[PDB]
Amino acid sequence: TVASFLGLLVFLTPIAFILLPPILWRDELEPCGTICEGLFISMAFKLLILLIGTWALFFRKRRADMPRVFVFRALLLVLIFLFVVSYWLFYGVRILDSRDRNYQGIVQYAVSLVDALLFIHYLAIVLLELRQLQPMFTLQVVRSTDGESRFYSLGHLSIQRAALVVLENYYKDFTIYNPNLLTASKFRAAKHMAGIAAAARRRDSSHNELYYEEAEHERRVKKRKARLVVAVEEAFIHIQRLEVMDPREAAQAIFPSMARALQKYLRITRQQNYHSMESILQHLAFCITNGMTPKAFLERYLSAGPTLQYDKDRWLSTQWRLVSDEAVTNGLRDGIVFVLKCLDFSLVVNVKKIPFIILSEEFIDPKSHKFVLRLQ
Amino acid sequence: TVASFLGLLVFLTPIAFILLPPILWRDELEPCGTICEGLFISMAFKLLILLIGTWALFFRKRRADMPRVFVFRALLLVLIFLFVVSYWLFYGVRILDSRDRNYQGIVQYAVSLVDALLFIHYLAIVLLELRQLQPMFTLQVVRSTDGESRFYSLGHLSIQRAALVVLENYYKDFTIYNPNLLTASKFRAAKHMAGIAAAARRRDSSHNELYYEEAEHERRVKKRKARLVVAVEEAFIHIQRLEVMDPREAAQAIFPSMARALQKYLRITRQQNYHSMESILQHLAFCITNGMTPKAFLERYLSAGPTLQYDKDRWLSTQWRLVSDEAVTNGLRDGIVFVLKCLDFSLVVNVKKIPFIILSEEFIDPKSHKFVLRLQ
Amino acid sequence: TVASFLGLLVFLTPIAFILLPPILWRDELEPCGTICEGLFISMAFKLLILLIGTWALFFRKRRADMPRVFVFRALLLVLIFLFVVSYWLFYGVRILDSRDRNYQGIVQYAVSLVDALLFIHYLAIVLLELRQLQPMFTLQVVRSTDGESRFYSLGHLSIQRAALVVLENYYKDFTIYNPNLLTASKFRAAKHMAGIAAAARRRDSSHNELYYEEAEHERRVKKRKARLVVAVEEAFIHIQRLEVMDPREAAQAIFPSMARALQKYLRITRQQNYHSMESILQHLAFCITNGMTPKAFLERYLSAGPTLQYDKDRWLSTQWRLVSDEAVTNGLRDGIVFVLKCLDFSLVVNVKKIPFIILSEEFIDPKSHKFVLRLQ
Repeated sequence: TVASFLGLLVFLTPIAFILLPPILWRDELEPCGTICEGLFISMAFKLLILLIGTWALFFRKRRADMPRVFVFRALLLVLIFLFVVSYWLFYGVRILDSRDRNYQGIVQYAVSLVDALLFIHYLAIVLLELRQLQPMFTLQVVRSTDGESRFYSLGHLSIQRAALVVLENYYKDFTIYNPNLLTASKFRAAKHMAGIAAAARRRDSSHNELYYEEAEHERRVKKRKARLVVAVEEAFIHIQRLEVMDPREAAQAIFPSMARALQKYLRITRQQNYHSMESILQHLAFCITNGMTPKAFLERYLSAGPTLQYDKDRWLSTQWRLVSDEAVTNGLRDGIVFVLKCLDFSLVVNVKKIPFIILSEEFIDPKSHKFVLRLQ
Repeated sequence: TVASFLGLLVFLTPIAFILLPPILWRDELEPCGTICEGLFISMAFKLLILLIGTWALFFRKRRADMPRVFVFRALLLVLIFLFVVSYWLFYGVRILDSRDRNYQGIVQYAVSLVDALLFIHYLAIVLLELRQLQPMFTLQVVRSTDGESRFYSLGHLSIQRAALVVLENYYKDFTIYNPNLLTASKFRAAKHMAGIAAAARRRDSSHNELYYEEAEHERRVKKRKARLVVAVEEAFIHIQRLEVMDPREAAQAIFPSMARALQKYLRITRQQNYHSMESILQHLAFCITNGMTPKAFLERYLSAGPTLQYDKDRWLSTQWRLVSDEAVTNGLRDGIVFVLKCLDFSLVVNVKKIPFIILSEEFIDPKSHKFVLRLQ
Repeated sequence: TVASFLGLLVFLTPIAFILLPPILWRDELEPCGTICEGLFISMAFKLLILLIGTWALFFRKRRADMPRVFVFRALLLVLIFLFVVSYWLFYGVRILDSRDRNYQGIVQYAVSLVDALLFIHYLAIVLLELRQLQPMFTLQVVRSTDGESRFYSLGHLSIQRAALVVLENYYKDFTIYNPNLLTASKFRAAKHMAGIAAAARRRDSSHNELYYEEAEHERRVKKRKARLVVAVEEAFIHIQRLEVMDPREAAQAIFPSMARALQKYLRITRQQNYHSMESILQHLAFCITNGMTPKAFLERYLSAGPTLQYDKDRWLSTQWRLVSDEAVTNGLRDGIVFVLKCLDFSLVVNVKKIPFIILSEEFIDPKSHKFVLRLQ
């Protein structure tokens, strides 16, 4: 395409530095003999190592769109460009123009090119993968609706790359954003809007409704959970592993005996918008095929679950906004705050530094662990 | 042994390329002088670096037996074999046969060998340790008895290596498989086997036993836990840190005042098969020696605990089976399912891909956070 | 300073090996021509790569004080010292003394120096960052007051570096040490000290106070939590995002309507020593500025929270003591125990080895998942 063509040009540059004196002006070249051929073999093995490493670490599609320019890949592209153009200029001005008759020096120049390309590959993987390993900072990520918070540890990243790592961990650690679990407090606040220090005294002696409503709601959730467990066990017990039928029709056969209890449990825990009937039938046939217990079937539906269990059009990644005060290409430091705003919520992330820890030693004699039975 | 002998041959190959013209046919060699000696010193430092790195990253026992052939170590062994045999053939056909009189070229050939061996070591650690760092995929691992599930993040691994990482995390994250916590549902299902849409209506209006049995069982567990805490505190209070006695006899002295309450708590939570009396005495003497609180002693027994707290003959690793549809040497991709079957359960693992995330920016003026006290 | 001056000397050593024959004794040097100049260009690019990599991975302040000497950095410093002193001795005894007239060999000697310095940098990052990646051991860390325990996975570290990783994870995973949550058991033990097998029988039939005290305390905590949620919602509802006022004065305006309920909740959960009024006002203005819900404000105060949320003078890192039996520079192995003693508690850490896992395969026909509706 584009980058493959430039990679082909960089890969064929040392070979083109080799092949041109045995093509253009053969009648003048001194015989290299056994000096040149071992250099050719070493060049071939180093080009093979470079091709295998380049395929291993750089033949992959990009994974994110970052706001500003990525600094280190730009530095690597400028370095490779100046490097290859400088070698082509030195080959064209001195070697190819004046027709430098010793072929040994041209082969050694090409071997030095292949060596420096190998060290460019090493510097590339150092700048892109090894500087971020040693944990220098910690990050607190708080979602600004339910308050759920996680800590992470990162090295020397930029604000872009740290935000990308936080967004990687969001779909894995945090539960899915449920807007129906939040209206019960907003309706309560708008009910308080219908009607300072002295009023706060009359509030705490005036029969808290919230405790009894939470207790009654937890009792209803546990009762619906118990009836769901009974219905799913007595529904799974109706099929035998061996009329012969595929697992989709077996799921369709055992589903109408568990359907209404599951619908009532999804309504009582406010999860009815995440699970269609086709999703439940696909997961049911999945658990039927793999040979799973009814609790292994129900574990997807009992809890809230993380963001990436669900359908691909329910979680969304193509609209994230990075609110920050400084430039996002700057590295992390102690005491900065940046916000990852989604369409309805936000992840407030603040960074602290891992402190300077001083260790020392004690020399405890191991025979001092002998003691008595006196009343302590 | 075997691999140490081949490593010794690879390490002594450049030195043998050096030493043979100053042994066999000394009377013909031109004087190298100061050109050769700096190359000898650079060769010695590069061999020292190669030996230290080889000891640092490859002198260790293998950790797993994988079903099919490992692809990357086979590629590295084929690469090293073809490399060393090609250099021995080029040394024997051209240099040693024709007796190439310039010793400088032979020393430069050996230095090129040591350089290419260093880049082979670099390519080895790239293929074995650096390609798996960047998280490309996520994995859902569900145990098919109680439904307990974990998410993990992996890079470009094969199905073998991903299964090995899942089995690493199983002994650390998941609680131990307890078959006695599962018979209460199978007996209930077999009781339902003693005797579709209309029958599901009569079930949900017919006095759920499961909720009241769970509530009564939780009350009994909390009462036995309270009496266990009282017994363990009043048992630990009978010894003083200072008849002088070692911690084993102190554990034997304070154990008969906590033994029956611990036995009743292990029976009520169905953990009596995991903890013998000798295990409890060893852990008791451990917590006595290190100076730990009674709750620090009881935390091993209150919860279920992960798989690797227990005895080595209770968790088992020499029988795992990898059920998969495609070849297990293939890399991970989006939407595949593979099963790790143990002797009594299974880990169903399905792989999803981390999505393409698009970040953008907002430019919020920091003086817009000034606002009013009007009724919202 | 000191290390920057030595790094400048190491960086200027190859350039000083280059520049001295074109300064001291110019009248004798043979013309290098086009052989030397490509070596100069390759030398310049390799020095640039070395400088960028050295800045990327070694220009940072040290993060910890370890008890004994660090082995691998000492090995790297001895290696660099012997390397640079050996090249200066070989340059002074042979090249500079005898005035070696071929400048090509001197330039090749300098290029070999730059190559071996690049491999020294590679060996440095291998010994310091890559050997610890592959998980060989697991670690159980138990805090010896409340019993809270975590498992971690580490590679081939020393006891110093493993203790540093455990202390990194302590401020992130473990909740903060609260000494007021521990006196209720010590007062109970001292009450039992006011007054063996037969006495343990009379205890378990004598009205456990602890269960009813825990149930009543949990009821009081839930009631104070409910009134706190009501007070914080009706306090946040009194401001509108738009007299115009900054968020500090908005926090001061809405704080006296939530203050007493928060004070009662911090007293009932024994957290009144961690949160001053200024900390609550700063966090309140933080959540007001970022636009967070009242539950997002309260999540800092509802739970106990990890160690590093709080003030820098509350958690302490400059007094940790490493109690161990063997030398702390030794590597990890299976079955060792070391203790990290803080001023009032201790982390007992014991190390187990990740077991040798044997995988095999099953070949299940995918058409065997067709089955019947017979009564199981």
